[PDB]
Amino acid sequence: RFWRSFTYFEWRPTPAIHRQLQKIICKYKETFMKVDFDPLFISHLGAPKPLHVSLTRSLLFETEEQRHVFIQEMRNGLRNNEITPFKLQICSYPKLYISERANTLYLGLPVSECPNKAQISPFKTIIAEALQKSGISNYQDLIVSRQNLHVSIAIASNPSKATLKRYQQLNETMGALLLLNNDFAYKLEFLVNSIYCDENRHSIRIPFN
Repeated sequence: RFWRSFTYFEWRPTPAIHRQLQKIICKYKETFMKVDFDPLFISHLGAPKPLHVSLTRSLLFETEEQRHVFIQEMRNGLRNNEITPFKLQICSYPKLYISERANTLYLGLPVSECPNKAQISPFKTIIAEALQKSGISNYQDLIVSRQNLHVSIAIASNPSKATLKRYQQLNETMGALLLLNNDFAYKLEFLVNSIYCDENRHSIRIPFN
């Protein structure tokens, strides 16, 4: 019906990292079980698939012109804030995140707040400003909070209304157990050279500098 977008960083994990993400997923599910998860970085034919960090929810633009202004203002905001490439640090301990339409659960890795703070802080006002300029003035609910930034690495197969209802309480229970049970000793990070704004047709890559 409309002209949608959403904004993200992309990660193309190497086979070395695939192996680590697979271990994380297996050990989480071991700890959980005493629901199944499919990896998001492997396709159904067994090929690599990119991961991402979502910086916004879905952005509904009623006109193609408004979405265009958004994308221009993203680029302008990046140029004026002098954004250059940086590495983004990713936590090795996962938790559950609810999908945007709330019927799916993902196993995700937090984008850790403290070591990325200086790198990530500018994007909030850059996005907020591009959103307001393009007609979305109620932007607060659309920009992902720093504490919710994450990379989904698996999708829960076949959840349950009850399990979906109580995912946050499951997170409390599992978070405690993961610290007692599991020892995820991986140094996860990736280079961010650009930011993407999706469109149905194709994803617009906006280079930094």
